[PDB]
Amino acid sequence: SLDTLAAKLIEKAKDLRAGNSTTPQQHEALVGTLKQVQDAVYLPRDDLAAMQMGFVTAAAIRLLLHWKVFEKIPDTGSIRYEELATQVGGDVVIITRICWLLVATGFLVQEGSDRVAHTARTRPFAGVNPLRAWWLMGYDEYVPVLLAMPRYYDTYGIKEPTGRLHTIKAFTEGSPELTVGEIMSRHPERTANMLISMSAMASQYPHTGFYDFSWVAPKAAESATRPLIVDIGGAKGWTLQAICKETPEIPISRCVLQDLSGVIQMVQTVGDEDIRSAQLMAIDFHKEQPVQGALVYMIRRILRDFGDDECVSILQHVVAAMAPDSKLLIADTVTGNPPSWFPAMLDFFLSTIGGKERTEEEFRKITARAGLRITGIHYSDKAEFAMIVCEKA
Amino acid sequence: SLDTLAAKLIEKAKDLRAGSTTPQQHEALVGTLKQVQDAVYLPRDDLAAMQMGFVTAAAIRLLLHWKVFEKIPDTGSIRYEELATQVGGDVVIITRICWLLVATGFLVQEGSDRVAHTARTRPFAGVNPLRAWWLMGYDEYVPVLLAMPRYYDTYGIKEPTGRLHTIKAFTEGSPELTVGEIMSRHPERTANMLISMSAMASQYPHTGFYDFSWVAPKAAESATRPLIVDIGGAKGWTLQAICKETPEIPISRCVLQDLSGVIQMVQTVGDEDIRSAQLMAIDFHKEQPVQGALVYMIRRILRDFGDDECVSILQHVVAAMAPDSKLLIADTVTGNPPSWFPAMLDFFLSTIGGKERTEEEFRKITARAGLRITGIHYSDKAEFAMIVCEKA
Ligand SMILES: C[S@@+](CC[C@H](N)C(=O)[O-])C[C@H]1O[C@@H](n2cnc3c(N)ncnc32)[C@H](O)[C@@H]1O
Ligand SMILES: C[S@@+](CC[C@H](N)C(=O)[O-])C[C@H]1O[C@@H](n2cnc3c(N)ncnc32)[C@H](O)[C@@H]1O
Repeated sequence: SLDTLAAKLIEKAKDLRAGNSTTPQQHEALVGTLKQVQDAVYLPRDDLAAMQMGFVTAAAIRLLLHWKVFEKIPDTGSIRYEELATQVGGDVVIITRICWLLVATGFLVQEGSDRVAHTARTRPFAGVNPLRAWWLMGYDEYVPVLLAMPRYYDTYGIKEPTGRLHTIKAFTEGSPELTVGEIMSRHPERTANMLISMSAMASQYPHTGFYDFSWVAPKAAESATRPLIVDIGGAKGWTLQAICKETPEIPISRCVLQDLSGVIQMVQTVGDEDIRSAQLMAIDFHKEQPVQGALVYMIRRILRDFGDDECVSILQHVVAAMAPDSKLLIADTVTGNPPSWFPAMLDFFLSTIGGKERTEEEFRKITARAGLRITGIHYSDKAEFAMIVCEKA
Repeated sequence: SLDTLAAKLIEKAKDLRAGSTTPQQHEALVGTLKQVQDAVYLPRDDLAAMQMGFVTAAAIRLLLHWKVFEKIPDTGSIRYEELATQVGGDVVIITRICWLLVATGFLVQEGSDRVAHTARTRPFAGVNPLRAWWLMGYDEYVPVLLAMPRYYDTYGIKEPTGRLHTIKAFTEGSPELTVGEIMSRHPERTANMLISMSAMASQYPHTGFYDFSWVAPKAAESATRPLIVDIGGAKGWTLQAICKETPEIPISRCVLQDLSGVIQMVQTVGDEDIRSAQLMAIDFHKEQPVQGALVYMIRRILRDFGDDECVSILQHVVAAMAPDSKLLIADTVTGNPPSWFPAMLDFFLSTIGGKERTEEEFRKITARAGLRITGIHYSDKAEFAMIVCEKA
């Protein structure tokens, strides 16, 4: 209500005078209560106007980034508009009008009528960092594709995009006959910025803590030879390291990391003690799975990137290598019907590259098509992220 | 302050509990909540809200384009499978797009397989001003916003003040045209534009702030003198509103002037009332062909152009005025820095060479035009005013 929102502002205001640090959960509770009050108070005209304002605040921020203006505003204190325009080489009038939009939305602050200053909301834009990179990637790489969607579906029909080719991203870029990865290989700077961002937001999903891997330990003791955990597309090998430190009875010596040759070379050179002690193979999981009869094959946050047929083909390669008692673990979102907002928004983005978040029923369909049977689903506490346990059917 | 904002919410909550609340009170409550948002949001909240806004916008645009909102009933619900069959599309992608709006509170899902409107999506289920206003921003401005960086790299970091080579014309690919001309050349974009001019009365009221009844007397001094010339009047909504408030002003004595393509469209879209006015194609950059009218009204025109172009537009009208003629500017008037809603539009308007102005900025322009301001009548519900002028 309006009253509980005021109560949380009073608590915040108090904790700030006392120098106590707000907690993350406290911050979300306050943002949540605000959104509930706005939902209750805003009329449709208010929602639509706020949506339009979001467009121009984003465009203002994009233009000031392009002009390198956030770098020139000091961390603290104020800079004169005239001084800012001189350092940019631009007309003070248009630079002032753009800042005025951000002043009226509380992104910037004016200290007189001629000086402007940062807030906590704009300091991330004043230098290189993962959040700025993520912001720019989503704006430059995603918003144009969002605008092209009606045109895209006019062209291909109102159909779920499921291929790796003729994606909406590639269609927007003008090369529908290339994959997104081939497009990005033609674009070093955009790929560089994407690494910084794609790496940061991976750490928002948990690797362990909601699924017990320790049942692998008995087999590690009955047999000296059987490979234990094969991580398919596991990147730097951090998942395997965590699993084996959570359960030291699982020798990382007997686990396998599979990725692309360029990523396996980085694991060997500047990788740490134990990941380097594990078998590292450069593979293409679209076409092959060399390790035969391992106890566990793991596919974490990968199937979301592909359509059903591509997932079934990936799964069928793994099933061909599985022994009768092998498990195939899929770590991914099992979205609800209907889905919560974060997975719903990820699913929307994924439609630009041919992927999707899948419901439980959709996961049963693709696993059944691969000759698998889901025996369990173990949920994390984070946005329906689960461990899906499968066996040969 | 957080503590002063809390006090605002507490007193507005008391007001609601005691019962109605006026438009000003709504606006003020929304305004306070936006102050709360500013005071409370951190970068990751700003990022999330940015992404959500673009994704929701895109999902709305697709469902509009596919005619989905029109097929969801005003009340009740409809199965995804019925929706899909009726639009001739794949049930899975349509479900996925609706699910996004279900998750963000725009649509509601019933059971496992049915979808329903909320008050947030009924505006998109048919033709109305609010929807037209939203479509104007999304179809006619958002792609242009994405062109601003390249545009300023093409022409320099300078305020865009010309009526040609606007960011909009730059994006449109028509360097030889004004924005008004670009709009006037496609029937659907023109029809949407006209309908949007009825929207956002809370910002751009058509009546309630200026009294026209002084005209009714003079209406008797002549059977043919034009009473109100509506310069760039779109489809005459403001003329119809004025002539309802003051029934002594006959609409037949008023002139609706706009671009050739716009005024022709008024012939098919307008009702018998406005079609009984004097419709007239003009180009107000070059001319005011009706000399000696009683009132020249310039409503939400100057906002669309830079200072020099405004002065030049005004000078053509001054030339046409009789000594007893009045020139009326109806438009937004904000402070500095601009308020929330005018600040949004000032940024939008830079793509077409215009801007939001203070009262002082308008006085400078009317002065350069050879006009004297005899009065400024502000609305008590919106930063909007009628500036009454005569020849100096
Ligand atoms: C979404 S990323 C990260 C997935 C990882 N399991 C995790 O927990 O984050 C998917 C990984 O798959 C790898 N990959 C992409 N294509 C591959 C292929 N054809 N064969 C093997 N690995 C591939 C990439 O190098 C990337 O590290
Ligand atoms: C912001 S709209 C205002 C419409 C209407 N006066 C109102 O306030 O609702 C600007 C109007 O000016 C018209 N316009 C633009 N350039 C024009 C020109 N050169 N000559 C005549 N009308 C023009 C547009 O077609 C549009 O109808």
